[PDB]
Amino acid sequence: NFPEYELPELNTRAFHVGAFGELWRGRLRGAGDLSLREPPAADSDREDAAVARDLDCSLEAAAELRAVCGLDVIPENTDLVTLGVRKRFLEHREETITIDRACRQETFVYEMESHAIGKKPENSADMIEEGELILSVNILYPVIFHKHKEHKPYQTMLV
DNA sequence: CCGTGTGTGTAAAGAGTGAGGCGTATGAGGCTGTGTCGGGGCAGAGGTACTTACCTGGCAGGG
Repeated sequence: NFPEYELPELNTRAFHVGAFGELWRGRLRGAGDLSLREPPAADSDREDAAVARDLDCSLEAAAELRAVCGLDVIPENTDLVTLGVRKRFLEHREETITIDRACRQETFVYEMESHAIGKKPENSADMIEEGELILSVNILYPVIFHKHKEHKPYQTMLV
């Protein structure tokens, strides 16, 4: 069913997860990203033909769309708003801490986040199929420290 | 040249107060009634200069 909200940013109405996955899979059949294959002059012609077919334009139109819409390092200058605050934070930290080395608690949550993403199965027979509906549940750690009533710790699992 | 002895980041506890919203409880209002008791008037004992008049002390005689 629909994931329709129940509250503005805290809840939604109870919905069947299977029907939700089915709706997503149906509305993405044959025109969806459900391939799960990593990215790789002859192919340019095929791409132009596909663009022409999908957008109802000529081959020359597809070629010029491809050409014009083409894709278009630390120090900065010529500031903007957010680049301004970034540069200021960086210079402040420069007059600040002498050991730039990344904190051991940021690296922890980072590595836990990217522990095993982008690691394909070595069997390739149990690999999940398309539309497998990952639910990112987070289990609340039990209250085993006083500080765990205040800010409720939790561990996230990709069920 | 590899031991070790001290520093440092930065969010993680550890308290340490403090704050805010919400939900339940309370109240106030006539109403009407009935026992009662402090109460609150209620009056009540009960305790500036000059002049004239009057009083006092004294010494005097009298008997």
